[PDB]
Amino acid sequence: HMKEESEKPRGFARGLEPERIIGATDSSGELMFLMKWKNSDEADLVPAKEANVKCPQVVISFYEERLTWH
Amino acid sequence: HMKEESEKPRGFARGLEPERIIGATDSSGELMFLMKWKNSDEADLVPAKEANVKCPQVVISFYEERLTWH
Repeated sequence: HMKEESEKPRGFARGLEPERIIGATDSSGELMFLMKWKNSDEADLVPAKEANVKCPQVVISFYEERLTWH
Repeated sequence: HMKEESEKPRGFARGLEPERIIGATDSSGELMFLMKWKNSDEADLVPAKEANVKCPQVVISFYEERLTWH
């Protein structure tokens, strides 16, 4: 956020439209998502905080598959 | 949606502000959430479709605890 670019774009910064999340992790506490990109094979990790707001519908859709209500 | 009220309000219709989801299930395919209500002990189930749009931030927050990335 402060200066993710500077030389190379990453995640949403890349500009690529998020098709559907296909990954999840965490840097050191905050959750993460390996967001997918339209017409782009190579994806990119995006902070859970950024995804769960810029793409609420998308992130929510992802959980559906990787749920665990049992 | 067609006429949930008619005589008695349920879920978001009640008007109560959703504090934090504390439940999840499914009628017959579509996921569900036992949405909580501000200054209200008695909660109420709300369709996943309604919650994952009217309260994206809330629903997303709920998954955080009930995750399963492993």
